[PDB]
Amino acid sequence: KHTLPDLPFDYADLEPVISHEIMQLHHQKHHATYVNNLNQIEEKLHEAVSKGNLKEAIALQPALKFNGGGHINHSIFWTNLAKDGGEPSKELMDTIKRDFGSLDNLQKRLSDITIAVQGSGWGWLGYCKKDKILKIATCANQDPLEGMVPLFGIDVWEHAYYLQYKNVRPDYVHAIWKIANWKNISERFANARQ
Amino acid sequence: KHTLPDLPFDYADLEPVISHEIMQLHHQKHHATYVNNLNQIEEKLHEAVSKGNLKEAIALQPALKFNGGGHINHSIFWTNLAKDGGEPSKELMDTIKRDFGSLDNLQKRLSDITIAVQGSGWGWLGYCKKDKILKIATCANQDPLEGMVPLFGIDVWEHAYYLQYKNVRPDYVHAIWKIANWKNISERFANARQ
Amino acid sequence: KHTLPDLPFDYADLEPVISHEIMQLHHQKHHATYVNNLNQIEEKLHEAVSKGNLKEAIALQPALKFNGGGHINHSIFWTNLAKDGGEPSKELMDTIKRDFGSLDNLQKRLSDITIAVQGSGWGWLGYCKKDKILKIATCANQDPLEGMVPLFGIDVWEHAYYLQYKNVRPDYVHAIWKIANWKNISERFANARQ
Amino acid sequence: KHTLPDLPFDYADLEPVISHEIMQLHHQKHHATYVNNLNQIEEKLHEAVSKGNLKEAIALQPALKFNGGGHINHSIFWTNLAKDGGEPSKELMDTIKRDFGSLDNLQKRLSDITIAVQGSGWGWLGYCKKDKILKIATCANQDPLEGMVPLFGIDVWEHAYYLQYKNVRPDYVHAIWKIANWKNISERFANARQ
Ligand SMILES: [Mn+2]
Ligand SMILES: [Mn+2]
Ligand SMILES: [Mn+2]
Ligand SMILES: [Mn+2]
Repeated sequence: KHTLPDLPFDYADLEPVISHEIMQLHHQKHHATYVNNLNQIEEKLHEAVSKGNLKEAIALQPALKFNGGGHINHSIFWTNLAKDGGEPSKELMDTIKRDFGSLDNLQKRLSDITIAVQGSGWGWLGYCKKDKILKIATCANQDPLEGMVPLFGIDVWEHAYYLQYKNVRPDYVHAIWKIANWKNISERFANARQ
Repeated sequence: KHTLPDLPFDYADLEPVISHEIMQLHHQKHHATYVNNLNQIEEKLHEAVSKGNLKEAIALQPALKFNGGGHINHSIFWTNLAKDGGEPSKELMDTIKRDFGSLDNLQKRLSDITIAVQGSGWGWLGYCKKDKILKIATCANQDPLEGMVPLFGIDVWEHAYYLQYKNVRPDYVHAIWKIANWKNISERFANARQ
Repeated sequence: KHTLPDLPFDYADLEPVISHEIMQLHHQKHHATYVNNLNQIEEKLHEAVSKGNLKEAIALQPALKFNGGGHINHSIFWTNLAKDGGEPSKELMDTIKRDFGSLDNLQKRLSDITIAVQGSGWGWLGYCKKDKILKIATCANQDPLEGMVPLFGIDVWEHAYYLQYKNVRPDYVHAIWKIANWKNISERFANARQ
Repeated sequence: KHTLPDLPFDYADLEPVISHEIMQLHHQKHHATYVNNLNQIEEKLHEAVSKGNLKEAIALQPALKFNGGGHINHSIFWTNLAKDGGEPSKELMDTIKRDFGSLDNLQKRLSDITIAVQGSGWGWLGYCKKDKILKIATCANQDPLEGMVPLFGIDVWEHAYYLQYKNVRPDYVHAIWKIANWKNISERFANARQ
């Protein structure tokens, strides 16, 4: 069955960018809930598809996307954050420069579209293997990033920031770059590019 | 495995309301395609679920809804049409009166929302089991009617009428009532109330 | 220009169901922001429609719905809450009983669909003037309730509850009934029914 | 006020790729209807905005997008078709090579996503001004291409092909390249790069 992954750091390790209380809730409550609900849904969807219970299989779809996406998104997110993440790899910086001009332009552009999400969602830097270029995108709710390989995600559900930042989502999006785990992001870029 | 159901009548049996050229293409090409694609998609979905490949399983959802819905919707539609439909059962008629005032009012209201569908989709009379009332709704593309039991569907994809009616969708929607299979609709209503 | 309405009570008056800090942020920051953005958008949409700038008018639509809906929804919401709201009017209780069986069934049913909103949104009790019945519905993000007259709304964006309830949205939805302004709700029902 | 533009050719001028019966219905009935409904909807929207009736203005958005998009899309489409299109300009061809490898690759990729549209909609070649690259996309129903400049559109509403091609959408999508107006597409590209 799907399981809640341990964080690769302690709950207070991202302070003062993301508080201990947020990390604890986000991991132990929000991500846990997705995982718990997903396992129930997965089991039902396996049942319905095996039996060709079509109307049921279709009805279960929103819940599998939401909870399964929730598990996917948060699992990537935890690996994408670090107290000391490093800097992009030489290859990744080179590609950032090619596709966005500079790391600064990428940060502004991804920060901007992420800030602009209406309601709950995620911003993503990804790598598109067909056109062989970095792209940025947003996703609603827990919809997983599709059509490109995820490299770095920014969660902008209110629960990702509210206890600390309250309504000031832009400050959280801007500050998250301070704890971007460029080691992990650079590894994901290398793997997407093999 | 899913199969294309035989029509319960011959291809020319609904003339002059729906042409035999339409019925043939609609069943032998359009429905058949949904069935053929459904079987493939269901196989791929069962594999993704068996492998625990969550992203892959989520990515197949639109195709399962579209082709699976296509199969559901058209399967119902063929049973909902007849040269000699009869009239609503007494219990269905009394319920049509309780919930819409008259059959006339129901036909007008459902015809109007069906005609108003933007793009491809369907109009439905359904029965809501929680509130024990008849309701009308539309669905986009091949999305199946959910949240109530389907009783009578009107397909307003352009392939359902264009060869005969061209752009004049309203003439098709108004005419289809003449071949509504009230025997089947009444049986579906009875089943929905069990 | 659209303006932020004053609350009909002081910021701490809904304690212990909704905290002073939440009321203050929700009103002075979140609702204010919708209003400020709406006025900018409204002015641009007036410009584009007057000039027949069609592609621009269409592009502005999501922002008008989001901010304009935000203004609509929160304006109703503040009037819907009270330290001592009273009980439903005789007419409204009678209708609740007819359409839902009891006030308890209505509360459970609306609470349930509201709890189930994926991401950000609202739950609503409304009155449908065509079929002359109470209904319940949900809306995504700030989409306004359409097709029926709003009577009572429950905001389930995370900002509506998080500082106090954290992840436990169900407790907030259940507790909000304690501060439902049945005087206001009963007035809205009478007005919808004239 | 919006008006139905004259076609830049006679109704039979695209045979055998698109029939004169199609061209006539498509322009005189389908496009004309979008134009007629657009003018009415725009008038209603201007009234709602003038009156400050926010709910009413928001409620008219789907109709403005659908009819307004309908007008935009078909207006472009007529200019995008010709018996004697010519060939891409040298700058457009060099850019097609830079962004897709070859014209062959572009035609295949756009044809495939266009064929894959579920229900009614459109395939587009566009130019993205931020990243100064060509891109391909699809749009649902009459949603206009947004976020990039439209260069070449393929209508895959069933009314665009059904009378000639019936269910065989792929034959229509593959054939339309033979009447793509590269003079117009090249002019649109040049304008997009200004
Ligand atoms: Mn989260
Ligand atoms: Mn059909
Ligand atoms: Mn709110
Ligand atoms: Mn068209």
